[PDB]
Amino acid sequence: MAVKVAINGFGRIGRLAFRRIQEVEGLEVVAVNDLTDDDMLAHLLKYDTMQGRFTGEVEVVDGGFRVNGKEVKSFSEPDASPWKDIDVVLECTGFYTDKDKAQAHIEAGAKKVLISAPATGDLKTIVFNTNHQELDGSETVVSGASCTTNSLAPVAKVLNDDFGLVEGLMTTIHAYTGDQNTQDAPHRKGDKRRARAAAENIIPNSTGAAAIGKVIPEIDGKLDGGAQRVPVATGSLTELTVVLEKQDVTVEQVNEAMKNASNESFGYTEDEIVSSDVVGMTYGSLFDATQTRVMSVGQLVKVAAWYDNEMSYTAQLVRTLAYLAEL
Amino acid sequence: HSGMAVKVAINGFGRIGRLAFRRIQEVEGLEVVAVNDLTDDDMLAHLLKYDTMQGRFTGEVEVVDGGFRVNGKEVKSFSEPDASKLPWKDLNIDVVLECTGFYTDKDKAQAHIEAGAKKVLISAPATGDLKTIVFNTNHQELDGSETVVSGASCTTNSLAPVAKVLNDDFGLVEGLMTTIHAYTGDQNTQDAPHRKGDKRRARAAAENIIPNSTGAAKAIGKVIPEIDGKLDGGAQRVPVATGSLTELTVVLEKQDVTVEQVNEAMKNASNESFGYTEDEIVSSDVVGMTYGSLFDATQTRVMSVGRQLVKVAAWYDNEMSYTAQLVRTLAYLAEL
Amino acid sequence: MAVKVAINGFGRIGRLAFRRIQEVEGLEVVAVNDLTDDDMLAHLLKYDTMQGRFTGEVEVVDGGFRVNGKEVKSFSEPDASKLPWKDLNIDVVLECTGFYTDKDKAQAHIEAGAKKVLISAPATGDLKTIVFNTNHQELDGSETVVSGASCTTNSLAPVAKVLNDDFGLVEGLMTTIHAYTGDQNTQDAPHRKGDKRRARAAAENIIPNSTGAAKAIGKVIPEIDGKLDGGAQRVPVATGSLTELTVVLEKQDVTVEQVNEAMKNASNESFGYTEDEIVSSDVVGMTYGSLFDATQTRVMSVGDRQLVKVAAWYDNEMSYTAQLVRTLAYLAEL
Amino acid sequence: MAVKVAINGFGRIGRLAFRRIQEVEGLEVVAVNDLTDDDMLAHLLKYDTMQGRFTGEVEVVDGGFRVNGKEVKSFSEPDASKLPWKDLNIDVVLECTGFYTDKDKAQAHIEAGAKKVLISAPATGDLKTIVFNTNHQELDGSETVVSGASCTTNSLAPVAKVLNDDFGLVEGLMTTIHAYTGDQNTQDAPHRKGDKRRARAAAENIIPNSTGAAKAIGKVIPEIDGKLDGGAQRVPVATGSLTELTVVLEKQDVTVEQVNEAMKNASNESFGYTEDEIVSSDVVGMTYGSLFDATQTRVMSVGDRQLVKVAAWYDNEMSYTAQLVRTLAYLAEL
Repeated sequence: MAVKVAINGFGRIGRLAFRRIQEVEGLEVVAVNDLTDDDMLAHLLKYDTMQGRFTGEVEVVDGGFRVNGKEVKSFSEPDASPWKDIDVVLECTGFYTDKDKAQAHIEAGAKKVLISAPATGDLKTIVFNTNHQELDGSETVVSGASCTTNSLAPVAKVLNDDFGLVEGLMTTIHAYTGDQNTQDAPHRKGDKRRARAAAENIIPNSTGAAAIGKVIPEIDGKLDGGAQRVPVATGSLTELTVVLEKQDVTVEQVNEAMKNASNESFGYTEDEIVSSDVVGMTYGSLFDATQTRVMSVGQLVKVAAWYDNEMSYTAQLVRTLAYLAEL
Repeated sequence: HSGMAVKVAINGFGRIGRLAFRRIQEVEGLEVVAVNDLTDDDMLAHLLKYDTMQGRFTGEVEVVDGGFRVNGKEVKSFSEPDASKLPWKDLNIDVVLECTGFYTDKDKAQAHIEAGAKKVLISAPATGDLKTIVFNTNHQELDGSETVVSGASCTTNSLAPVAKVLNDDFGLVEGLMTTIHAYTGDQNTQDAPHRKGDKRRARAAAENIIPNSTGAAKAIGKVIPEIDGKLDGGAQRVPVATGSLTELTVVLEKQDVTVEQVNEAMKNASNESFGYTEDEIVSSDVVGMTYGSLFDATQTRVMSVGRQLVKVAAWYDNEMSYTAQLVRTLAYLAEL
Repeated sequence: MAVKVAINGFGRIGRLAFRRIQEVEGLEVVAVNDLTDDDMLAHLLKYDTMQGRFTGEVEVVDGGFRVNGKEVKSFSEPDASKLPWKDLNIDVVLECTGFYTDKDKAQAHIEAGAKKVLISAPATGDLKTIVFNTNHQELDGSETVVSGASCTTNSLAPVAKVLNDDFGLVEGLMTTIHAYTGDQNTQDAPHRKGDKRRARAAAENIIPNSTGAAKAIGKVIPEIDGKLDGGAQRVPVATGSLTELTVVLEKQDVTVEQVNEAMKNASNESFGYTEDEIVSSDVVGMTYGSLFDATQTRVMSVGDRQLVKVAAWYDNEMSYTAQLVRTLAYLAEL
Repeated sequence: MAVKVAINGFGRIGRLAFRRIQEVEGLEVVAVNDLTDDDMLAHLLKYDTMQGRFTGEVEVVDGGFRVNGKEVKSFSEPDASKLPWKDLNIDVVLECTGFYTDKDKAQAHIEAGAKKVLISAPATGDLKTIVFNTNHQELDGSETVVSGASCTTNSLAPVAKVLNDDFGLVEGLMTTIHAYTGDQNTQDAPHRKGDKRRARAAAENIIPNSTGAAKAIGKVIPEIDGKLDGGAQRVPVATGSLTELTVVLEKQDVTVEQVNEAMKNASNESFGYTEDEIVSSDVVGMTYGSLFDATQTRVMSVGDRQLVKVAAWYDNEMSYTAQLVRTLAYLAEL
């Protein structure tokens, strides 16, 4: 009733968007596509290890399930012919990370696709409250960027706008994700590092986030970095070390600039929080003023922002979805 | 060893498959000539070389044309979902170590035989009318004419030598088991759909106590016929990457027992498969051990009720303990 | 009567009882004792790894800290006999340090000027051990020291009671698979009680452990005294625990559903029921003292007998704490 | 030439130093001081969660303490200076309690009649700070109190030395992703040493934390004094850590392989080199003080000043311990 959504892939992101959508007025879910029975889908929506119990009546039917009395239709699998009989699709499989690949939901019936991942090809990449006003309403396929990109973009925008961003290096200390292995095991993408026991290791990994030029064109090329995946099930931290144009910067100046640009996607804190404190939060990024460092030898600037790589990213995606569907 | 050798093929190069491979390198004599799994050589070689719980493989692993070389010996590798296309006939495989978890059935494992392997040893409990073997409890029920054989489970290997002693020395009336078990690779990293419809095993493995069914106690009569139907129980999966505990609480015929008699009777049954300790150890102290079961004398108590009951507990490395037992049974079984 | 509560030892139970007492009209925490500064106390009340952010204003004022405008006095006095409890008109101390778990020893608080002590753990001596909604009406209000029992005892008692009342309990064996606690060690190190197993890295081991919950169940349910035994394994989850109980019942041909139904039918503010296949993290933050899991019910033959296994989840933190504050309020009301 | 050692504080570092010393010819332990009984000490030397079983006979036979037949004396004396050092046959006391991390404070061991103290931690006052194979040749044998630096400093120093010697170091930022340690708490709970972040459940959080390693690097490598800064994130692995370093260098046109090759060319027993894509648990038990990981080198170039990123692994237990025992042996040749 206002904005109708199909979710393809009822994984961590798919389920959290479902929950998120239940708290956002004007947005509904009408269909869910995944390869598993309804009972399993209902069960995994109801119970969440990190995010807690879904408050709300879930009960299973044949062609889907009921949530608070609203039926949701359930389907199965990828490409070839499943929506002929939606306002926007949330692509969540992690297997349409490409433009012509995600050109399949279009053929299938739905107006717009919001891809819950970075994607290749000729599409806009959107971080909400950094560059959503770039959306004009004619797009068929849109990337919602990554979790790390949504943590980094508002921070990078301020640094550039206020002090001039010359260059920067990032490290993200990142919760382990579902595409990592439980035990040491062959990995599908040939990543020898993600093949390892997720909850027992510090695992170095690549990330595309630092592709920031797709969200903030004016700093394209200026950033790089990577990830270290560690044994927390959700909640992550992005450290950013930069050279700035404006050479006489102080800790409080950077902190004040961050505070001044806060909004519902970009929070600010001066408390001495740890990763589990950000679990379930709805800012896409939470700037941590306690971690700001300026390094002078006659400057390098370091900053850190927290994000729940689940709910932070999800909240941002549902915001982009809503803005995409008021189109 | 060449044409000489007892040729082992490993199907499924997971935790059990790689550990079996390591054991076989150690033991020597028999040769892993082929490995099948659906991934490239570089991944296989890397995962053999580095191991989160079990430590660095000592010895040279290098990626060559047909597969990989371990300490100069070429191992052939294949990427094949259907095991009946496997070139077992061409390589004259003697035993396929079936470790994929997808062929845990007498009939199903026959695919390997069609492909040309003489014998299959399944690294898990299996249905139907096959022999289920715990080394040093019942490996001698084998005669060398079997084509498909089960190596039982990790839990069953921890339990059987304990149960045997209780029955032989005191008479087992009835008993309850709980195994607090390390999480396994078929469990999910994050909350997601499980491959076999299991809602519990569907949950984040490293963040939950997860109730789980095990056949170990009910199917103990496959290994120890004289106590068929006398045990039951289940499992809880918990956030340790390996290392497991079996608790067993039993009623004995002798109603005049002591902690000392029980511990003494366990002690005097020790072998390579059944260890004994008197130290208050924890799960991480059994990582990498090659006993199939380690009896922990510090946990024995004699309780009364209304009725004398006896509680005992045995540690196992559900990985290396099981694997050591499997390779013992494999060595015994290439034959006749 | 807004009854005045002092909390001694502002650890996991301490802080959680504080959060619960916010939702109880006519209980107000006026003092907190722990050996640390105000800033640390206020921070740890605000942020909680497993239980989530405290909603409401916490601010460090000069003499202690303010929660939603109400001042809470703080002290860091290691010797409980020295606390200014007379001076502050304390009715009841929630004794949560783990160092006064004895009737005579908890008397120190009475010495200090407090009227009653409720100990957040099993205790020895001449006092009552109370599991709310199983035996709290043993309290007549003349008690000066009371034990709130254990987390495990609270999970087990309503289950045991139903088995006994409806089927007759002959004997029973319990295992609790238990979250690791604060008195456990981060790394291998010496342990206060001399426990060589609690000495070990808590988040890296299955750790066998003694519990009195099954043996001392006769303190809470006299009619089954001596009928249960069992132990615990501490495992690497930060909170959320399970109690398995296997028993012999004085009733023939009992089905899984018949046991399940009798549990459901006894359900109240302390005893919940579920028919979903949940896991430990699903009970984090729940306020039932025990949650019966109908999906883990089995009826097995072991040799000419039927053994019935049941399982009950508890959040060894919030479940216990909810039970404790119920008992605290009941005691206050009398 | 058979160096005799007293270990004060039989914690992680103390026990590992004990073990390490059993593999090093010419060095032996004669006394251990900690506040706990022999049985607990023997038990914790025998079994180790991360480092594995101690091979070798440990017995509390006869209410004493024996390792492979050699008796080790144990004391339970919290008053360092009340220790029997002026009796007893010592060459060096290893101070591992974390409570004497100051030149004057560590003098208690000397007043007790001791001769030399080696502190297993950073320390204040007028003493030399030593990272073996970076600045040990600064030791002349006349020092009474010496600091063995930190785990992080030992991982960082050989990396920083090569960057400076070969490329010129202008400035640099460090982050160490660090295993949690035993002074961290198991459950959110007040920390005595009131760190609001180390107060939090160690195995369930990413915990930001200060380290002196970058700022105090000038104590080990004087020519780069003031050129480095950074901090730590404590994460849920029980041991094994990583140090990332991002630097501006003097030699502007540097490449990944050049930095890598320079690192390789400086390797020795304290400083290792790897080109495999390993993870933390692969360094558990290793005896290099620092292991350079060539797979993680990054050069960032936009036509300003180049940023170079490098990472070195360390087992914050055994790496540090191996370095400490090398410094112990060396101090004891001079």
